[PDB]
Parts: sequence; C-alpha cells; structure tokens
Amino acid sequence: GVSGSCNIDVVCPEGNGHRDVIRSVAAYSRQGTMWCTGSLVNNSANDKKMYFLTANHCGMTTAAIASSMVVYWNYQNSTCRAPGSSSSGANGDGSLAQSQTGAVVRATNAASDFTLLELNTAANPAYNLFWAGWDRRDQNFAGATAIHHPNVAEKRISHSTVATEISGYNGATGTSHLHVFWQASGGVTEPGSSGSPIYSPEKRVLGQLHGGPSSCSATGADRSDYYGRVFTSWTGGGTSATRLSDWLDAAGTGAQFIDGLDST
Amino acid sequence: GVSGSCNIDVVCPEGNGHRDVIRSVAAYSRQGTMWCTGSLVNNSANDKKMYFLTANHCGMTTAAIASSMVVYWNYQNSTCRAPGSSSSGANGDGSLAQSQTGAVVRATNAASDFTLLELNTAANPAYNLFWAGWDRRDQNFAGATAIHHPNVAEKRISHSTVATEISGYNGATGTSHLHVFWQASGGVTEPGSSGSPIYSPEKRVLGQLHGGPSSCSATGADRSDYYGRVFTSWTGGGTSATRLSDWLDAAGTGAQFIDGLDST
Ligand SMILES: *C[C@@](*)(O)[C@H](CCCCN)NS(=O)(=O)c1ccc(C)cc1
Ligand SMILES: *C[C@@](*)(O)[C@H](CCCCN)NS(=O)(=O)c1ccc(C)cc1
Ligand SMILES: [Cl-]
Repeated sequence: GVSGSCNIDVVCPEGNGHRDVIRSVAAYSRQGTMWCTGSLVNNSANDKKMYFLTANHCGMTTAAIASSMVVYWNYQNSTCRAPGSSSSGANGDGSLAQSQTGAVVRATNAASDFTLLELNTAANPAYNLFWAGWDRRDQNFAGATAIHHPNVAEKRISHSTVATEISGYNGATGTSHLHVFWQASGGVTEPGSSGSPIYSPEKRVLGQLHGGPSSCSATGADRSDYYGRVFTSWTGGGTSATRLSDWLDAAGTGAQFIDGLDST
Repeated sequence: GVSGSCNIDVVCPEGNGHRDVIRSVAAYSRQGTMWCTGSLVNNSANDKKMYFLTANHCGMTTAAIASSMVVYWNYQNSTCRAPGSSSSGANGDGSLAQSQTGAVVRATNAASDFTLLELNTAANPAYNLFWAGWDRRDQNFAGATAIHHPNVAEKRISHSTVATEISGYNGATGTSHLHVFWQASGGVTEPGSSGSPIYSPEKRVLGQLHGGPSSCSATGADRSDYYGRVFTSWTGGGTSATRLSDWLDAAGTGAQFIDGLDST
C-alpha cells in the first residue's frame, strides 16, 4: 500500500522497543475494501480471546458488517525505507496472505469513538500474535507510541516524546481523548490509521486513534492527533454493549492496568 | 447557552432570507444532557413525517438512546446581539420550553456521518415547524448557509459566500463530504453544532455537519467545516437502514431535489 513518506516502517530501528506489541496490530477490510486499523488486546483472564479494538467511526458496528470483515496480520514492508524518502512514499512489499475472516461486535460507543470486536477465528500460532496490555488510569504520560496502518498500507510506527494532554476531540472541552503530539520530523497518522492503538511507555494501550490534524506536511500543533481513551471507554455508555469493562475484566479482578500476553 | 461571540443570532438581519428553514432546526439532549443539533426534512410525499437529520457521531443510533432524546424547538436569543461582542459571547435568553420527547432510528451510516431519526410525536402546529427541502445532486454550490446550535446554545446562522468543495472528511481523498469555507469574520460552527444542516442558496439541505477546524479564532483554510453529503447518504450503506432514499423518497418519485413544506 501507499502512505506518506515521513512515516516509519515498523522494521526500522525505531521499532526495536516494540517487537511484541507490533504483533498486536492489524489492518482490516470492510465489505471487501481495505478500511481501518485495529489491535488485539489482552484481558484480565489472560485467555487469548480475540478481542480487537478499533474505532467506532470505521463503522464495524453491526453483526452483519463484522461478519465479513477480513483482518490482515503481519502486513509491513520487509525493509526499513528511509523516512522522508521517495521509497517510503512508494507502494510497499507487504504481504496480505496471513488473514482471518469474521467477527462479532462486543461493544461500541461514539463518545470515545471505540469499538471492541471479538474475532471469530482463534489465533493461528503460526501468525505469532501478541495481545497487548492496557492501562485505564486517569492520567497523562510523558510520551507514547502509535503502531498503525496509515491509508491501510504497510504497518508504521510513530513516536511522541512529549507529554500527552487530556481533552475532548479536536481540543474541545472534555476528557474523552488523549491528545498526542508528534515529533517535528517524525511519523504521524493518516486516514486508515483510525482504530490503531496508542501505547504508554510501558507498552499498554491507552486509547485508539480517532483523528486529528496531523499529516506529513503538518507543522506546529497541527502535527498531533486525538485518541479515544481507554479510561473513558472503560465505563463508556454505562452498559455492556457500550463499554470495555465487561470484556477486558470479565471476572472483576479490579485491575487498573495489565501487561500483554504472547502467543508463545 | 454560551457559544463563541463571532456567531450570529438567527434573529439578526443575516437571517432575513431564511425565516422558513430557521424553523427546521432544533437542539436536542441525549440521556438528559444538551448534546447536538438536527433538523426536519421534507420528503417527496409532503406529508409532515417527523424526519429529523443529525450526525452519527452524536450517538443517537440505538432505540434506548433515541427513545429518551428531547428535542427543543425555537431556542434562540430574542434580540440580535452584535456579532463579535461580549454580549454575543454571553449566555443568551432563549427558551427551552417548547420540546418533544422520543424518536426511532430510521437509518444511520458512519461514512457520511449521518443519522435519520423519525420523532415519535407529530408536529404540534403551535411550534410553527418547517420541513426543509433537500438536493441530492452531485455538485458544488457558489455559497451555502448553516443554521445550527453551537455548543447546543441558542440558534445561530453562518454564511459562506465562496464555492463549496467535495472531499473526504478533513480534506482526505473522497467524495463523502462538502467542505464549506466561512467568511473571515463571519459565523462558524462549534462542538454541538454537529448534525446541523447546510443549505444550498435555494434553501435545500445538502448535508449535515460532521466537524472541521473552524472556531471564532480560526483563519484561512482552517475557518471551514465538513458536512456529510445528502448525495452520499442517499445511497449510503446500500440498505434501507443505512441510507436516506427509502425515507425521503418512499414514494419513488425519482426526485433529485425538493422544496420545503410549511406547517401552514
Ligand atoms: C477513520 C480514521 O482512519 C481517521 C484517521 C485520521 C488521522 C489523521 N491524522 N479519522 S478521521 O477523523 O479522518 C474520520 C472520522 C470519521 C469518518 C466517518 C471518517 C474519517
Ligand atoms: C459532534 C459535533 O458537534 C462536532 C462539531 C465540531 C465543529 C467544529 N467547527 N464534531 S466533532 O468533529 O468535534 C466530533 C466528532 C466525533 C465525536 C465523537 C465528537 C466530536
Ligand atoms: Cl468522527
């Protein structure tokens, strides 16, 4: 696929601290068309359920639509294309051969733009998946990392090395979103990156991409994005079909954050 | 309510050409909290069905939520507060006494951020409603007018006197949205304005507000917004529950555009 050249292929050295959670992230199609990003999340039972977090605006919100989604694992460029180069802006060499079809919708809610699916097919050990941890505490972090499929193309990584902020979407009054500021010449996110995770420094999901002003040409405060918060989605719309808590902590352990789980 | 001072109270002379479609627009609450804008739309049978167009991201997509929504008609400042003045930025004197409760969802679709509700209660003649026309043709216009409740506060009007453009949301590749550019010191839209109509110069709904960079301090290309298009929503997700056509032209007249219908 094709995305902005300033983005950073996950196989680049910039991915060296994220070789586990890289394997959580997937691209998917909707009604056959490459559409959005999501990622696999662990739950407090550490049971490998195929919980797959994405964005509500991607429209994976009915049983009918979820039934025919196709999830593509391990779609990334085989080599590190220099960020900012014509190569990085070119069609990559990723494979779309490792896939699975079908899901059900466990919860969805507009306010924090989240959808939690559960994929129908158990993880194929051969795909070498990872279920990422999460952190639902009400706080900002000193930096964060995005792993995403911009334009639903090969997987990329984008780092933030400044504090997050809490606000409503697009800077409005509110607390539903984490505002993440990209590096002046670093990776960003693009349409199709929606639903991709943002990870704390401890590699725990804090939210999933809603949208924002960033692009490779964006400067200043425009080089940033908003993530619907796990903190907010945890309680969501106050019902099991509109929140994360029933799914990610079904046994009521009281966990405020958990670590990931490998397929190994 | 309180909204940005650059906005223009509908009773101002700027509303002199829109005294009909002003009466289409309402503010509404969601689980009791003032939340978003929507508006009444005519259909090809001219029958006063309470079709009420709003934005999908406002989250009025389930029977439970739609059943408890409250719609507030004729909420506007009684006098024209000078745009840009401290008065315009102050709490207004609108009334929230003319209301009705409850709706059902007729159609919704994420890609053009639309929801078509049908309100449960037939129009009270005393509220003096108007059902606006619509135009589903695939084209730009030379200007456009927004009527909306920014911050879900008193009703405002914003005029665009330059051409619209067609794009995806936030300027992405696509054709799902109408991009409307506000006047350098004119009215804009704000969170809470979502779901409000944009009208052609002929006063026909062309779409409903999704979002965008505008605010009273925005300049240039940022002083603009994106509306999910009626053109796009007409066919929507390809089923009656995901598109406008079955509802706004149930009669199968083949109309490409219709005019409005007054309570009289
Ligand atoms: C849906 C997502 O892929 C995008 C991500 C944009 C990231 C830009 N830096 N979100 S969005 O805001 O463009 C969007 C929101 C709603 C709809 C219906 C489409 C696109
Ligand atoms: C929901 C709407 O009230 C706003 C309108 C913003 C207008 C700015 N000029 N849309 S939004 O983009 O701020 C938005 C989109 C999705 C969600 C969940 C919240 C807000
Ligand atoms: Cl949105």
